[PDB]
Amino acid sequence: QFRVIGPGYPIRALVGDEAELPCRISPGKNATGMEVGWYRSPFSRVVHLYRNGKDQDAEQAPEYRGRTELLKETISEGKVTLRIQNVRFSDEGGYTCFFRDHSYQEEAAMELKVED
Amino acid sequence: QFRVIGPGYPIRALVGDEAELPCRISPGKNATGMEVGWYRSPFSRVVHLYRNGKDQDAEQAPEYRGRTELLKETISEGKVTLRIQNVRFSDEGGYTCFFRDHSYQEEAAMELKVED
Repeated sequence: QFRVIGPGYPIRALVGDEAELPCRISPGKNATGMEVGWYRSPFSRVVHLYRNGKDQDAEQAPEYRGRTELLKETISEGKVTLRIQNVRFSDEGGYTCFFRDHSYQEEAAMELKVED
Repeated sequence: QFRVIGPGYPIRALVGDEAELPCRISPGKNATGMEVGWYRSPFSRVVHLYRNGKDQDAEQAPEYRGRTELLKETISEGKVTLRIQNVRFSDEGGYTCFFRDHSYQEEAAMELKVED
């Protein structure tokens, strides 16, 4: 079993630039074969979904197509970073990050603040 | 500014019984005049919404009507507890708790495990 950890305070980003949201499982372990999903909150929509070792472009909301990447230089340690390219004003708000290992899952919620 | 804290590991509950999900802001302060919202995740739906000093029954999803209470014996310390009456199998899964103070908000995500 593991808990999912994200930043406790708002992540700041400049509109037009890139924003990065960190998320990891603890205790850390290889999360390469896990499902990692990012969603908006409170009103849900798929930001990015990674499962079966690949990013699932067809499953994310149209607005995120080609604008997201799940960086994995440290996924073997249980850490991932969602990168939002060309941050939009509407990207401001809540996000939920999930890590799912078969029948078990946990998640963390976090806030993104967009500045003009 | 404050961060929102919830349990890191799954909260267990027996189907048919009551389940309780804790959530608080830190540093703690009186949250009586804040908006507190609970939602399901990843697929969103309003579990319970408290704002302007009152529980907003009309805003929660039909399935939660009359089945939820936001306990406030310690809301003055920044803590609240969502009580789900007559827990259902479908209540299993993710939940997101928000605390909103005017233009500022933060949240925490947590998991509920329902046993038969």
